[PDB]
Amino acid sequence: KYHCHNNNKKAYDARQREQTFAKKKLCIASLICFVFISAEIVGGYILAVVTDAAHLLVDLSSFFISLCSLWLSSKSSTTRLTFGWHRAEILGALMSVITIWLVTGVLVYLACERLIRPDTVMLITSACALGANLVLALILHKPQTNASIRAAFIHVIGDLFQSISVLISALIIYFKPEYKMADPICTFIFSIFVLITTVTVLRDLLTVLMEGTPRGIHYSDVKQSILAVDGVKSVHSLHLWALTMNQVILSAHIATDIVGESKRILKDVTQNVFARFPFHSVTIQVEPIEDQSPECMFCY
Amino acid sequence: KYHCHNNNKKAYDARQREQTFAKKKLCIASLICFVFISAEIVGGYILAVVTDAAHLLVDLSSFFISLCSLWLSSKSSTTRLTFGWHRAEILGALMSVITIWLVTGVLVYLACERLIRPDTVMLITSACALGANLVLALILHKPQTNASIRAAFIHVIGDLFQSISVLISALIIYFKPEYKMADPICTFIFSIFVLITTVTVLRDLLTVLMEGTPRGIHYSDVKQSILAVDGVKSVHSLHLWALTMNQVILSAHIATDIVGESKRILKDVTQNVFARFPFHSVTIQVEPIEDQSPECMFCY
Ligand SMILES: [Zn+2]
Ligand SMILES: [Zn+2]
Ligand SMILES: [Zn+2]
Ligand SMILES: [Zn+2]
Repeated sequence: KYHCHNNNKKAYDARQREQTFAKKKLCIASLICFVFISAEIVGGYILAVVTDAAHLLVDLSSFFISLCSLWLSSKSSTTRLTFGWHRAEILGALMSVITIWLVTGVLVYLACERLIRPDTVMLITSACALGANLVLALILHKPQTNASIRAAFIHVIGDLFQSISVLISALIIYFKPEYKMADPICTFIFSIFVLITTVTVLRDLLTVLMEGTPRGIHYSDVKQSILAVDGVKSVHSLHLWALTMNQVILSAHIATDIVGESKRILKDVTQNVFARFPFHSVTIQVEPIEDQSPECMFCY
Repeated sequence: KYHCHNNNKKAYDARQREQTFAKKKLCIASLICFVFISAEIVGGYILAVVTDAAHLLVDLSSFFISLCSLWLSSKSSTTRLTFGWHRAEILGALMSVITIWLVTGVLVYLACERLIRPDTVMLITSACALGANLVLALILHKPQTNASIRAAFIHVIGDLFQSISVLISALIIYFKPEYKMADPICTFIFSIFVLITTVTVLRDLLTVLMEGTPRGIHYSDVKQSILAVDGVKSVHSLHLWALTMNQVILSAHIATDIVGESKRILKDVTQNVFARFPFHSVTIQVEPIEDQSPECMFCY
């Protein structure tokens, strides 16, 4: 009694732990961020206007989309969306990365306008921003890393460079009142670095959305595993795609010389395929060797 | 010699015509839009009209992403991205819809600021904007509509309402100099309508990106078609998802009572499945009746 669902539990329990573990850190980070929100209010009474609220507001806002997607991803499979809502944490994480591009562009425009209209508080604001951001970096931070932690961490550590830039600009100005042109150019030399560290995340997250082969698995390795069976002769129209970052699905065709005894081949191939990676699901068809064609364009 | 690729040509030639036909209209629209761009330059020599023509700038830009995606979608399938770049026109169209939300939000901010700082050229600018936009509506505008024409059309016809709002505001002010508060509120009553007509596009385009069942096909109808075969007994873990708007893929399990004679079942089921809809591809496994289990967390 070899049911085809026997090996699917390996990728079921591993996923369950990841979403519970991920929900633990964001809730801790959200509360820690909320504590530092009240610090600005306390300082407002005792100067009063500080721009740290804008940076901290989007950070807390970016920590509610990910919790919402993780809360939403637990829904049951339906007639529509047959695979389930398990891809909702890719779209949820993509919106977080988009915020970094939009936020940076706004600050570039404000820094650019300093040229046409040139003009202790700077030091204290930079210290608070560089303190809160650095703390959350450590709090946030074999199977590949979660698609949501890999986005929230980039958001927190991406904006740490902006706090570095203002500290350098304020320190130079406070010691040298002249050469005020360094402040507008200080942001430009550091605004690019935020746009560079978010490139390896966009590429690793965009190929999933167009059902490309995910990192950690190889097309050539999987093809060799199937061919180890004696019965199989050739594989065509192989298909690998990742439903999420650490869940993969397989689909293929298999050609065998013997028209009969096809029941035995399915048990051996499915067992051999699962002995290399925990697959979310696998669907393997069997075609007799007579039905193969030499020069089909779809076959290649 | 019933090759499994025989019926895949039905959904191959139909797709080929759609991308060639779609590339014909955008090129015509881009040139027509370019002609009206030169009208702004001609009027510049002979008055606060560049701002009116700023709307036409993003429209031409929005018509280059779609042509780029259609140019890019023709690339060959590779080891990575096994299915191909055929989903690049969903991501390309999604970015066009996002532009509508960002552009509208900017115009709301400028219209909102009129309250704090109240303050023939309006008529001529509105006439030109309402003329060019209306012409492109007709130029742009059974298988479902293309995912790129359904986005470019919404962009052109979405911003026609903004040109309507300025015409109403200018006409009322020109006749009644007083009651200047109608101009700031004129945009608000018409900025919402742009955000409403773009909702049925976002939903119909987002469920494709999370591999949901596309419009035009039904889960219950497909399940009944398979069961018409005498051999098949039960189907579990059915899976439908749309690679693009008018291309669908099928994957299922089939349980049969007779352990032998499985070669005949595959030919009948595949022929019967293709006689309801032109599928991009189909992969059907066969499982013996013994391997079925009374209950599972995956079968249901
Ligand atoms: Zn099964
Ligand atoms: Zn073929
Ligand atoms: Zn085949
Ligand atoms: Zn089962």
